[PDB]
Amino acid sequence: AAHLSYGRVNLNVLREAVRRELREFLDKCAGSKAIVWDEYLTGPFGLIAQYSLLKEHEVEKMFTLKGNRLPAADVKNIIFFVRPRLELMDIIAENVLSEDRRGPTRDFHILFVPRRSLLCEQRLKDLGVLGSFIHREEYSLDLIPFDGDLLSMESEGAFKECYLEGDQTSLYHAAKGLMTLQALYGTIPQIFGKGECARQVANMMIRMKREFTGSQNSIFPVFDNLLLLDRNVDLLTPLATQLTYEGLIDEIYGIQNSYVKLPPEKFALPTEAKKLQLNSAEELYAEIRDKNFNAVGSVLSKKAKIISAAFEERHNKQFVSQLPHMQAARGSLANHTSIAELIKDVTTSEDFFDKLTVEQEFMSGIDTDKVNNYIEDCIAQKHSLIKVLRLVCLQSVCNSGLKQKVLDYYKREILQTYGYEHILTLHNLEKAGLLKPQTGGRNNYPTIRKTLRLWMDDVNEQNPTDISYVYSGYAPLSVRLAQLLSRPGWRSIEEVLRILPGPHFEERQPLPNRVTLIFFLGGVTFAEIAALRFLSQLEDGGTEYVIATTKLMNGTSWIEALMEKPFH
Ligand SMILES: [Cl-]
Repeated sequence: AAHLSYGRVNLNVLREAVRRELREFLDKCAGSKAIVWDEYLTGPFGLIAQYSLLKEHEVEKMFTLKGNRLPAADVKNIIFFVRPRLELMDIIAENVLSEDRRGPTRDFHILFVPRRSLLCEQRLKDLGVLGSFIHREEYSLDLIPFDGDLLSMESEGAFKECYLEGDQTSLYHAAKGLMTLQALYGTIPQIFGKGECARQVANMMIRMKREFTGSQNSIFPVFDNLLLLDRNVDLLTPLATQLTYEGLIDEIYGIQNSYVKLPPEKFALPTEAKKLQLNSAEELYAEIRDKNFNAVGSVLSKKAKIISAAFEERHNKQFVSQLPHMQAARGSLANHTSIAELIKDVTTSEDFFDKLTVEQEFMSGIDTDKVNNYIEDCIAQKHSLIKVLRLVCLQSVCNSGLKQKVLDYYKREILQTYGYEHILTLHNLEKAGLLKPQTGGRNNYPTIRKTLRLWMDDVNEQNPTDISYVYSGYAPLSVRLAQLLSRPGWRSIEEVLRILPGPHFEERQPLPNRVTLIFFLGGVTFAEIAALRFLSQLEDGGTEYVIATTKLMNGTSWIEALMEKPFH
């Protein structure tokens, strides 16, 4: 996939490597196979291999781990592709013991993704079934390539686990994934971090490299720097409504493993959602994904002319060959013209204007300490709980928590309107720093905002000059910190760093335009990603970013992962 290779970083090396380990493991379970999938893995895996590849290695069937009895199927092998979690082990046992004895015996194998755990195998041994697996194995799929500059773990629970449950299991896998990167792309000489989770990943990287027993890595470093950042250092950014094209698509429809599902009417029973893939392989999408949504119209018009001219030339040799490209480019323009229309419908409603006014009030310091009328109206009209929670948390973070009278008012109305089950929800938002009572000390956020210029009025959305174009005024704190690390360095902002959570550090790993790998521990938004691509294309900025994350998220999916499964 050509799009996985952007400038100096060729992420096919990683993808081709995991695609090879997969083949090799499938060959090891020789004879026909059915894979039983932990549901959560199916989507992410799609980015590594499709069914076409698995068929090549005699995978004749695929089921979802449901439990009870496995469907019959004349295969020699059954292979569980499961995450190392205990709940699932119990379900796996049901399957092994629910074996129909009125058929031929099917051999059982298990593939832990990304790797086994001690606790799990104890569950299987205690349940009896441990001894029934021929091959127990692991498939070290940690960082998944989503695009040429983008990798994700797609580990949804990671934020909740680290910040609420005292569980740093995801950080270990992150460190592991960084080792895999280093083995293919060279050791990363310089490590910088800000955050508690970032300190831990650093420590683990350094220890693991200490503990390495292979032949010597003789690869010239692709990445000059690693920057590890705790999501909880910037809790504001995900709460805000993203205003880039890709961000809006994600906010409204959601993008899952690089695909989106859209109302099908404008495109070409029941009629299934129009399913589209969204990454940089589609030229037009590369040109618009990162733009403020108000800039997209103009690119669309320009594309129309470029297409007409291509046909006008073909009207008056090489054009037989470009024609399959030309047709596809019209189709692409037609697809994104329709999406833009779907999005413009959302973004020109009165409710959207009002929400955005409030968000921008909070982000720029206005009335962050009083009960907000619009939020009250949304509650009274029983708008989506998540939208309400996003706003009350946005308020709380811009204010460093709320006074008692105001926090209590919001909790009582939320509980009364959406139900008392949401007392778990509010407890979690407080433990996570999102919606809390203030201390009655000074609110530090204004100092940070001013000093790092996080809010600016009347920003240019058509030809941006600053990272704030992605939220039409708010410069993501996270990206701003990346920017200032690169120039003029974090010593010039020591006072601000000290009033942000956890330590800031640097470490050096010894070796026999800079590229910086930036790793968001606890999630990253598409808007933040757009802003980092903006930094990478400034001629002056002297740093290009490759973005890594535990999870691609938005404020809606972020807060949902802090709610108790299942929903109402
Ligand atoms: Cl929206």
